[PDB]
Amino acid sequence: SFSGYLKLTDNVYIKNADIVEEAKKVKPTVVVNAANVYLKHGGGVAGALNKATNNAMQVESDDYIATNGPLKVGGSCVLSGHNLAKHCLHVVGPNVNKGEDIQLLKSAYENFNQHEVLLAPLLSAGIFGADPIHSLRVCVDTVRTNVYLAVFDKNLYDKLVSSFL
Ligand SMILES: O=C(Nc1cnc2[nH]ncc2c1)c1ccncc1Cl
Repeated sequence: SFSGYLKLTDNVYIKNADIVEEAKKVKPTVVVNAANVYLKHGGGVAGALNKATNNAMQVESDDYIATNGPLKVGGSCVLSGHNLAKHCLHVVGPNVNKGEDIQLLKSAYENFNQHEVLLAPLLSAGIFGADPIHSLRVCVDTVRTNVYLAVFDKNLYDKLVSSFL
């Protein structure tokens, strides 16, 4: 169902797209959220995905945290995808702006290997403060399942493709 993606490797694909609009169109089995440990979906990709669910993602997430406690940096949980996907895989990449360890980015991408196909953003990019070129390199070298990356910013998309090794 994914269309218009540039193939980077055997299993990694990329497109300049808004992941909310992509999720509404494709209705994938799994959409990845760029989550934090508290599942507080305030801004970035998480704020956008939650807004698109009319805050239902945040209501479900607050119940999950009340029962289970916070996730680990590098960890994940599977929740509903609401109106966007069958499931949302909430993945916590390190937040460099909070001083978190960038070596946890590979552990974060390992969560994707539990799902055959995913629609995802680049982990730890955007407001999480990591270099998106590094994030794409770790993604290609860690994920073995089929990943469709949506990059919101056109200028960043072009730089990611042009500099891809
Ligand atoms: O907020 C939106 N997009 C958005 C914003 N900021 C982002 N950062 N990273 C991804 C992303 C996406 C939006 C646009 C159109 N329809 C629904 C929504 Cl919820």
